[PDB]
Amino acid sequence: ELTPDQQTLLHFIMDSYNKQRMPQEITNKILKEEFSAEENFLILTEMATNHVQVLVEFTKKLPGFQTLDHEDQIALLKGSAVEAMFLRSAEIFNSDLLEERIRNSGISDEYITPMFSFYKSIGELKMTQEEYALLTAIVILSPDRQYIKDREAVEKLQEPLLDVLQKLCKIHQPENPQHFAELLGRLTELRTFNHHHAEMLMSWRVNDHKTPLLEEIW
Amino acid sequence: ELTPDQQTLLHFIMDSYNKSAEENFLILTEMATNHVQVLVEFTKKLPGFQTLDHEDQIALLKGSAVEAMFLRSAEIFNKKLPSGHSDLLEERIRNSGISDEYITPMFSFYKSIGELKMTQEEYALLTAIVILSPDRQYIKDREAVEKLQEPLLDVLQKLCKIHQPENPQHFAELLGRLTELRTFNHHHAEMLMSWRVNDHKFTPLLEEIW
Ligand SMILES: CN(C)c1cc(Cl)c(C(=O)N(Cc2ccccc2)c2ccc(O)c(C(C)(C)C)c2)c(Cl)c1
Ligand SMILES: CN(C)c1cc(Cl)c(C(=O)N(Cc2ccccc2)c2ccc(O)c(C(C)(C)C)c2)c(Cl)c1
Repeated sequence: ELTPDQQTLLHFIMDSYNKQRMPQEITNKILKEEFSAEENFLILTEMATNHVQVLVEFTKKLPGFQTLDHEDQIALLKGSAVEAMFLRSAEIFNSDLLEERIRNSGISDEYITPMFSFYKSIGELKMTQEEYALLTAIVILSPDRQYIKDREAVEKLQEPLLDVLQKLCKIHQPENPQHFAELLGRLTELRTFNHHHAEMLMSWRVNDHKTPLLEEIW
Repeated sequence: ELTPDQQTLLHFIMDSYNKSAEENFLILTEMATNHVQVLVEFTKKLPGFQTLDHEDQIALLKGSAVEAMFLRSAEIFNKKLPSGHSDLLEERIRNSGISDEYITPMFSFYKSIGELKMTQEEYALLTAIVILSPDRQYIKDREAVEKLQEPLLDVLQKLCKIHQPENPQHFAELLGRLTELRTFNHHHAEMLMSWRVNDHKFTPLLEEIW
């Protein structure tokens, strides 16, 4: 069912979605480091710091994103970043040590409980990598973010991706005509989450340089 | 009373020296992040430091960093910034999730060294003297380090006689504060020393440089 052009759109979304790569140093810390509230927080925030970078990269490569007005590009990424990070974080769980660090990191259950139920609801959907990648592009190119001067130009970028995802939900899950709707339902659900804690964190950058002090590069 | 050569040393050292709970924790670790960088640049400028063998340079800075950081935190804390009378930094510390285990001795040390009415020159010389401690683990040439440390102790002991001649205890009190820092538990600070925290809140996310 995909067209050649639909195949190519999908191809370039997958290459840029892959190429995401979490340094082994970060993933090794999860098992090996001390478990204490401060170390746990610094490890989760270092991972999230890697995710923001990957997210911003992925956004800049999205098909047509660079064609948009520069002030609207800023506003689109500002509006979408929290929900896109939430979606990313789910992929990381779907790790038993990672959860125990999250549950003793000083972060309030106010924010941990909704996220963990969200992860379960995502695992139930049996999402392919192709489906994560498309849904991430879709949440990012949302034409209704605040502060967008030209909503129709963002609609033009989003709509081809919505078409491709819908065709993929038909092919891969013919017995479930409600698969596509249920994917979009997860994005609807993220918009209802409390974004305030994530917005407070979104500008912070945490990196472990545990290289001799004397040889460190600033 | 300082010799011309001692004045040359002092002015050089001074020129080199003059270069929610989660949210409070990030702010404090960002400040400390800046302090490590300053401390490392100051160390590289110490007279003679670059002439030491490379492994002894690494050993000195590694073995002395915690103490030098604690001394820098005392200098900042007692300045009560930005006003000279603000309790903001103390309030952030008390609500940052850091345990009383680590806060209590730091506060006790800030009060103790605060009563000595430290000058910047005293801080700069005491930092240099901490870093050039010849007795650290893993130093091969202890005698060369001791030779670098000695003229700084000499300048500092003179500065104490010049500026506090009625308080002959003053140099001894400075050395006793260094023994306190050496004896404090370093485990928490060693855990934090390699972490680097910065708030990139001045650009939109799209324009941030990675
Ligand atoms: C840029 N920084 C330092 C951020 C830190 C966090 Cl915790 C978050 C954040 O709120 N979360 C959501 C979350 C998930 C699980 C429990 C509490 C909060 C976030 C976003 C991406 C992530 O990879 C993670 C981790 C915990 C899975 C690393 C967390 C974000 Cl958005 C940014
Ligand atoms: C490189 N990083 C992120 C460090 C963080 C801290 Cl809290 C510390 C640290 O242990 N202290 C000591 C301390 C002071 C007050 C309460 C608890 C612990 C440290 C070192 C330099 C500092 O500037 C600070 C602050 C609290 C004054 C920012 C703290 C160190 Cl050494 C390094």
